[PDB]
Amino acid sequence: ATITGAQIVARALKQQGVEHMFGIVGIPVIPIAAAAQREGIKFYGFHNEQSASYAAGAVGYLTGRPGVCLAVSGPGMIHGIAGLANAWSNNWPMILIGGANDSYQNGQGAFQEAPQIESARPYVKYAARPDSIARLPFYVEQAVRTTIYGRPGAAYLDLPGDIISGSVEEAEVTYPGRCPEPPRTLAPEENIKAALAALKTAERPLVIVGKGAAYSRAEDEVRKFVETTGLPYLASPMGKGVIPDDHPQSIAAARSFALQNTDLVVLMGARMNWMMHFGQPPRWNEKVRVIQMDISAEEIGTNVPTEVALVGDAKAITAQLNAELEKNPWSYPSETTWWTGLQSKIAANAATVEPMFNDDSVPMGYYRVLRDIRDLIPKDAIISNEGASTMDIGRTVLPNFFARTRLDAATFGTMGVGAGQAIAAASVHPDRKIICVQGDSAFGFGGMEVETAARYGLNITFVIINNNGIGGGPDELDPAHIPPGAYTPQAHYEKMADVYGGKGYFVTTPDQLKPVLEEAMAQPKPAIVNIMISNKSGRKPQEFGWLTR
Amino acid sequence: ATITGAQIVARALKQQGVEHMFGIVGIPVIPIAAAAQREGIKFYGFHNEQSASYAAGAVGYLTGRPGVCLAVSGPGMIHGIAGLANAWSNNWPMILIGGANDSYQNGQGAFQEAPQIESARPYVKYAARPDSIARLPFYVEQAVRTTIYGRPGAAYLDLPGDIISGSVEEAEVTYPGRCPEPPRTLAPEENIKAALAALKTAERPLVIVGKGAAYSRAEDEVRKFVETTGLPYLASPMGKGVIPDDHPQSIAAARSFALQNTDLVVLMGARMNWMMHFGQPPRWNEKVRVIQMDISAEEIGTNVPTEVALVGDAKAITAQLNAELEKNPWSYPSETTWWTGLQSKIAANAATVEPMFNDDSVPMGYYRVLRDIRDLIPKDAIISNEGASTMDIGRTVLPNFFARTRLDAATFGTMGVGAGQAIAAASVHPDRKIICVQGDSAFGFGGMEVETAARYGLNITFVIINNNGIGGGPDELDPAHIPPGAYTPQAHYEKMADVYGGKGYFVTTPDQLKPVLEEAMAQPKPAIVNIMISNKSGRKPQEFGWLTR
Amino acid sequence: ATITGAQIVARALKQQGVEHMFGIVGIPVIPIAAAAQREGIKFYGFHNEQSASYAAGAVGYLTGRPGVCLAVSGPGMIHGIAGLANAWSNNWPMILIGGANDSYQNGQGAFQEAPQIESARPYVKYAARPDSIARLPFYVEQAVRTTIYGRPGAAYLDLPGDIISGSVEEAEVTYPGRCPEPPRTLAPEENIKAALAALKTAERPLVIVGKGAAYSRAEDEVRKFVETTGLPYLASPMGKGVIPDDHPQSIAAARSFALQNTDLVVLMGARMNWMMHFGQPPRWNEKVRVIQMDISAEEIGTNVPTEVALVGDAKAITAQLNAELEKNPWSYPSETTWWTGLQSKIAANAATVEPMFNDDSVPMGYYRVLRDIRDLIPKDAIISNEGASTMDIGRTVLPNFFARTRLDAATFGTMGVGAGQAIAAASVHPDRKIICVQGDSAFGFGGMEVETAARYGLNITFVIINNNGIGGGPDELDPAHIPPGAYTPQAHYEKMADVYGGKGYFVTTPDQLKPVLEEAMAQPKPAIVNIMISNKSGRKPQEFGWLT
Ligand SMILES: Cc1ncc(C[n+]2c(CO)sc(CCOP(=O)(O)OP(=O)(O)O)c2C)c(N)n1
Ligand SMILES: Cc1ncc(C[n+]2c(CO)sc(CCOP(=O)(O)OP(=O)(O)O)c2C)c(N)n1
Ligand SMILES: Cc1ncc(C[n+]2c(CO)sc(CCOP(=O)(O)OP(=O)(O)O)c2C)c(N)n1
Ligand SMILES: Nc1ncnc2c1ncn2[C@@H]1O[C@H](COP(=O)(O)OP(=O)(O)O)[C@@H](O)[C@H]1O
Ligand SMILES: Nc1ncnc2c1ncn2[C@@H]1O[C@H](COP(=O)(O)OP(=O)(O)O)[C@@H](O)[C@H]1O
Ligand SMILES: Nc1ncnc2c1ncn2[C@@H]1O[C@H](COP(=O)(O)OP(=O)(O)O)[C@@H](O)[C@H]1O
Ligand SMILES: [Mg+2]
Ligand SMILES: [Mg+2]
Ligand SMILES: [Mg+2]
Repeated sequence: ATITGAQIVARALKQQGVEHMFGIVGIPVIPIAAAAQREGIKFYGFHNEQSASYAAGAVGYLTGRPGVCLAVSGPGMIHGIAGLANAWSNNWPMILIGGANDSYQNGQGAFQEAPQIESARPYVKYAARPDSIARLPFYVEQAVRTTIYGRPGAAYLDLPGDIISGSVEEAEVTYPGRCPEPPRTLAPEENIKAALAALKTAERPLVIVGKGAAYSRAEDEVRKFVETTGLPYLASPMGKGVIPDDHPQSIAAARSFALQNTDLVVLMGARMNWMMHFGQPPRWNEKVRVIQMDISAEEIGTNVPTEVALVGDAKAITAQLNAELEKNPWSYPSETTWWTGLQSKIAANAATVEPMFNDDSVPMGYYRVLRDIRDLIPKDAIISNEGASTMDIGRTVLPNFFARTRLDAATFGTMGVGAGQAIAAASVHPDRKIICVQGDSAFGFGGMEVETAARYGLNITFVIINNNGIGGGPDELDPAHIPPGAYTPQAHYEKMADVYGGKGYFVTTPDQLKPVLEEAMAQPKPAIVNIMISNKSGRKPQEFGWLTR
Repeated sequence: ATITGAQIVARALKQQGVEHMFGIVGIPVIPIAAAAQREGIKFYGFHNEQSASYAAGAVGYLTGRPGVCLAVSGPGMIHGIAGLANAWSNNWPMILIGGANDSYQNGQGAFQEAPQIESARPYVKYAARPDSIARLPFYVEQAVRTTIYGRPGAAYLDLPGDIISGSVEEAEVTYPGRCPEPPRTLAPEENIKAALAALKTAERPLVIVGKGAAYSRAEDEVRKFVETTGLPYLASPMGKGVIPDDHPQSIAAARSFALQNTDLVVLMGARMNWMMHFGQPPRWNEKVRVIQMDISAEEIGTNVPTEVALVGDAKAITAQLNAELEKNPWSYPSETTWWTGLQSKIAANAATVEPMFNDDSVPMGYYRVLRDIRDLIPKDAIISNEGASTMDIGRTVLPNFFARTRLDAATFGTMGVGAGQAIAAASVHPDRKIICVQGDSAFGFGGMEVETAARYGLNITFVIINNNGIGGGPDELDPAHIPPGAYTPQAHYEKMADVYGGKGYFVTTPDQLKPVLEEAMAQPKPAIVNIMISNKSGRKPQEFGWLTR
Repeated sequence: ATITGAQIVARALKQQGVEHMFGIVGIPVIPIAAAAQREGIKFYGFHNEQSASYAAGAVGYLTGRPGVCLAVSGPGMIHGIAGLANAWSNNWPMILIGGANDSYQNGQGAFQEAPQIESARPYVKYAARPDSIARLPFYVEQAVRTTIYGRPGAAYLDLPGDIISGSVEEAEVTYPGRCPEPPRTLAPEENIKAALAALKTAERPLVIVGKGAAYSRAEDEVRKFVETTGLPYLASPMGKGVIPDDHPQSIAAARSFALQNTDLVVLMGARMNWMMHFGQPPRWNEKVRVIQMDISAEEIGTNVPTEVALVGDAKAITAQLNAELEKNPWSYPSETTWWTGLQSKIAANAATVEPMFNDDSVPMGYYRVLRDIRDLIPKDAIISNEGASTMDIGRTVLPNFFARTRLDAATFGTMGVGAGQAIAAASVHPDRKIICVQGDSAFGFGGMEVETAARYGLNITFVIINNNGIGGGPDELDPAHIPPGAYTPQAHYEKMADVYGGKGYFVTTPDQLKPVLEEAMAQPKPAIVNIMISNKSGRKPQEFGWLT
């Protein structure tokens, strides 16, 4: 009995817990996709590997096991570097499997001969070309384990065509056991006590809940910690829903005030990177104190010093914090000048946006449109939200009630992830509704993948919030002077639903919003709802712009 | 008087002969696109940088000056690596300009902070981050010159946002003169004589005309050489049209016989790489002798030894060959057993395909559909042809009469280039019709760019030859078992023309072909013609498959 | 009041805990070495950056803060990549600071213009070119912290000449506080319990003590763990001395038997890499069970599956194991079939080597020479031991009694480290004797650094065990057919002591060993002892070669 390299790879992947594979077939990886389907891995054929490789990283975030992207040699693999870099930037587990030319044609100018390991290297924890067919399971298990152990990240496997198509006797192949979940590392008890003692000295304490806490599956421990301590908290964009967004201790609507004035912040799986304005003035106080909880020791003390470091797994360390609070109870008072100032700011920002939610002017505004989207999203739906103002106002208006239910442009700020992340969510969660809310520019980066969603019967509804460009475009184009970020005015993207026999809707007036969105979400194929908005509409005013520089 | 980095870069690019810029704006490169338009560079806003970066390389091939791709920091630049690699593989001049985060935020986890120089490195002749605003023109001229001097190739410029947005006094900036065309290097006269003498010893000589001869603009000298010597010749796929494809000395229809039996080949700007089966058995004779004309000395003698090396520019060396033939006339006899065998093979392959051109069976075949496309392509049109069998049979059926009028997947075999290369051709040749003939899979890699063609008023007609997948897909999909390379059956891609107000046509029967194609090509917006074909249709049988392994 | 980039860098390095800098000056880094000395960093000018860069990584191992290598632009930096790679291979904290050409000359073909960041990249956790003079302390702190937090490793700082020589106002510069010691992470309680439960099921358990335990400074807890449990243990080559090598539970003289027959091993900061034969047959049992203690989660389960993963700091995790043994006491019985077999192999291997220690044949053998070296080494000396058989037999014959007192070719198997590691050890431990024991080939990789040791008054004695080549060479060279690994027969390397006015000794017969070594170790300048041995002498025979 013999077996091919392709069949060994597919068996090993399934044994290691891979359940989802996204890519595009061609020389030399056709038999890998075929073998993956026979092993029961779900294979999705995309229209571009760029989108497929973003889907793979999203699987890693959602499941804690790497999604796999399968790409042909040369340009196929290079298209997939996009997803390597997005997983690198977000510390998400993901594997790109790239075919390569037959090894005995190296140097000859073989079909799609390319330095693929060197191209992947900057973005991966692990890059390997297996030396022989019979050792393939060694490399598969090592790749999988390296993506999920330590700080999670990306890996690249380089498979020459002759390793894929060649055969060995089955008896020559040893398969490792399934890589177990990594141990959930703990902080020293002295550091646990030091974190809690420091909290008790703060006049204006703040907890930030980030997507590291979501990735760790720490949501029960984090909610218990925040409720026991009574602390104000802020969710990062993909930390939304770790604690339900309607929780009374959320100060999301006073975010700028909270960061500017806190004297002590607890970072629960969140970085002091650009998203948090580096922890630095003018957005933070120059003397802010930091308790930092991260699996990555090297991240501790980036940009601003850390007073108490909690290095390890967020679920395990937050459980240590909760155990120590049970031993030595403490909570932050419910009546303080901090709470009063936070509540004043929340109420003022609520009053500012309320008229915008209720403005029926045409062309419509973001808040008016997102109001009706919000009121029709099931509470356990997964939201894929991508764009500039479409995503930023979507972040504030569309709540999440469960962890890991918002997928957006994330740390790398990537356009091109929307449909791929929606398809990943549908594959992981076949029983949920997926709502994809994209700006019109965002939609165009991967718009062909609406047919992919349709072909695999995925429960995704596509909503486009269209202002004619990248932050808007004019109503009529001057052919001699097309703005660099404009598109065809009133582009009818919803006609793309006719490609696969779905329903497309073109919305311009507020009386259309509720009936159209309700009907669209009920369709047995993915509907596309193309909603025109004013090119003057934008977010509620802020003292500071989001891009600190 | 002061000037920004963005304005300096745009002025320098225009001074160096850059006329075409393709990309997507965003932080930090918005002011570069604006300044490029003010300087009179044509800027095209794409839906994905992947397609834009392929457009830039095509400009390099068509014009001999680099096309420029403009990309934002991080994922924008990484999307554009695709075009770097395609230009690397084809030795085409091309520049990717990537924004980068502000330099004073390095190390902080800045927005879209990424190792962009290291990501570009494997594919570029030149990668630089300018050290200061006032030296920007030094780097622009050095990048341009490096892409077109020597063996042409790709370059990457890394521009931190503060170099783009900062200003200096105009008096601090020196601008180099426009980089002149590189000198057209000559072979030693002894080698010229040796090449011609070797030709006179051959019993079965063959000339191969490749896209290096096209790039060199050598078409007048090459045609004169082939006609003076009376030699049989074969065009490579993008060498088609250097000599008009209806020339009586073409042996294209006997290609396999010609390569298998020639005893001496003249490579005029063509590599012995995978496209030519490495010059090795079983597709070539083991003792074949090679005269090799290439600008790259390092390419000489790859895979098979070269008997006479002609290193330098193809136009200049072919002129040397023609001058020596005028001094010492010679021609290959018109009546030889070689010619008789070539003509026998041509006639047999003509007889094999003639019934296929005339078969009206539905679902239709490739040859029947391509017959009617061929008969409506203007003789000076530019053809963009991409796919597997759509491109390979398009290569044989659709003739080219002028040099540099076919753009296809080229050396890297890339899917994703079709629409971008058509847009590049339209930008370079505003007075010509561009016909883009894509397989259905090929179409989906960059299908959103039909709106880009429409928005800029480009004279492109999109034809899709649709067999439901990558080499075909079934007529009905089993939801539990979707073939990895299949798409939605009878996908109505022509409805994408409704996005921008163009006309879409759905063709299934042969009586539709001529009226539909005629009307589509006459439209003032880009039409999409979606032509269904049998999933059993394929190319005429061959003794060997194209992928030697 | 203004300050240069060079002065900022030196102040930042000192503040971050850097104490030792090794390198060679020239354009553009001259002012950095001067500023370093003014800050009280110890600077050593070497004869080659290659040796200097190995010294920097050894400081990191010995101290837990990176040593720094200072190199000029272009070839200076490239010579120092050797030390980046050695630190990478051993997970030692180390910084290479390379000068670069002036930034405004990039692209021009500037003096020593080179792609230095890309050259360092494969071996470093961190590589940065500071964007501006005022942010230099940001990069220094970030580089230091990255080398010592998590799995320790190397960093590269790329300093253009105009960042070094340029100035800013002092008020423009902010200095981060000294990087605190890294947090010492712990294993889940259920894993601590599972480790101890597994030990109680084992018929033939074994502890392996590696240089990760030494780097962690876990020696007190490791000794307590091994003594409490009564387990047999094996030290890795640089794990020697974490427990004193004369400890009764060491099974070093039964190494192959122990690895072949153990059914459950506790890896205390040691890898299943080539040095442990990948944990695989034929050197290990196919069904061996593994409890693995390592700070690197990604290392867990390499080559063979791990049954209990103890991810975190070795000192902290061993303290966890000790605390649970206090609650639930257990020890391995002192009379078992396993102990009886281990002791039988120990006694047989002892009987095999005893006549080699007492063999007075000339030319001499390794064991007879190393016997007299051993008996003169002070118990708290640092040993630098490098070569092939010189190092491999030195490993078994020369005991260590304290942690971090043996420095050898380590995980990368590097020749070129011996003098640089001895100089590093002298700098870290000015109160100790440093003894450097090298094969003749190893000596030649960095032999000019004996003058560096003399110039800085370091308490180092250089011993060369000389068999005329790489594993030996002939007594007479056929001048037209020189064997690729041979050197001049009876090459008088000890005459190099005359370069700096030291004492060189040439030894051929056993009566000379003891008086020569005693006198040499007492010299006020570094002495060189060049000891000839037979080119037929070799190590004790083994069933298996070390290179699996
Ligand atoms: C790969 C890549 N390329 C480009 C960008 C730059 N970029 C933005 C943020 O840097 S965001 C946006 C779309 C906004 O346009 P939109 O979706 O229509 O949303 P809206 O504001 O008009 O509502 C674009 C193109 C990017 N981030 N990533
Ligand atoms: C970037 C990238 N990704 C994938 C491939 C693999 N690949 C092919 C050649 O290796 S070709 C083809 C389309 C054929 O399908 P098609 O267009 O519908 O043409 P047709 O034969 O059915 O007529 C595909 C997907 C590739 N080359 N480059
Ligand atoms: C940088 C580098 N270059 C070469 C080697 C290969 N190499 C050895 C590996 O095992 S070891 C040794 C010397 C043995 O010769 P020696 O010192 O005289 O010792 P001895 O056995 O004769 O007693 C040499 C040269 C190396 N490891 N690193
Ligand atoms: N299991 C885990 N426990 C704790 N931290 C984790 C875990 N997995 C990832 N992380 C950390 O979570 C942090 C998430 O930061 P970031 O992506 O910036 O979050 P956000 O964008 O939500 O602020 C990263 O620094 C990462 O190392
Ligand atoms: N100006 C020039 N003169 C001669 N050769 C050139 C010139 N420019 C590029 N080339 C060479 O032309 C060759 C084209 O080969 P290739 O791309 O394989 O052609 P094809 O695909 O048409 O066979 C390359 O090796 C390249 O170095
Ligand atoms: N503080 C620490 N605690 C635990 N493990 C550590 C620590 N520092 C380094 N390590 C680990 O120690 C291991 C040492 O293995 P190695 O260098 O192979 O040792 P040896 O050569 O002694 O077998 C490395 O895998 C490294 O990740
Ligand atoms: Mg928009
Ligand atoms: Mg097709
Ligand atoms: Mg020797």
